[PDB]
Amino acid sequence: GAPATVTEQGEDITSKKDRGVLKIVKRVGNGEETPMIGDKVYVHYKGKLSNSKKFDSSHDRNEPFVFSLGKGQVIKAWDIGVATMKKGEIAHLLIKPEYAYGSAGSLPKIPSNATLFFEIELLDFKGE
Ligand SMILES: COc1ccc(CC[C@@H](OC(=O)[C@@H]2CCCCN2C(=O)[C@H](c2cc(OC)c(OC)c(OC)c2)C2CCCCC2)c2cccc(OCC(=O)O)c2)cc1OC
Repeated sequence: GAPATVTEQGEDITSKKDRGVLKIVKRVGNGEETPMIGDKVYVHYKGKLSNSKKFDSSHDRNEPFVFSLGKGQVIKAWDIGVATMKKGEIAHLLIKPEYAYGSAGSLPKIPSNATLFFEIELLDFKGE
């Protein structure tokens, strides 16, 4: 399924090349620009724990999910991965614990050493 496709064909977008964040572009976006650190980003997404025990559709549609890029408002994998997206792009991200909640997790929602998967659509981004 989608996570296995990212394992096998995904691009490693980590600085260390440790496969901690793997990406596939599922729908190509518009133009060439991608957001800079400090830009406000607007996304729709859905995500899950790799063991399929929790799923998040809070912003699948409904209200956009909004955060300032590269400011630690989200897990490290998102500041890395959303930054690589074009407006209108849809991407899949597969994320190891070191780029999400680590050995600590975020109990009881996120267990220790959880792998996460997301489908993310970048709607827009704007300068601070
Ligand atoms: C810099 O480090 C961190 C920053 C922020 C957090 C909190 C969780 C942080 O969650 C995340 O960064 C990732 C990626 C963005 C979407 C949410 N997300 C999650 O893991 C999801 C998540 C996690 C949550 O809490 C852990 C949520 O809050 C209850 C949550 O609410 C919608 C969603 C997971 C849910 C289970 C299935 C797997 C996904 C968060 C949650 C909700 C909104 C956020 O920013 C926008 C806003 O405030 O409107 C940020 C943890 C951080 O470190 C572990």
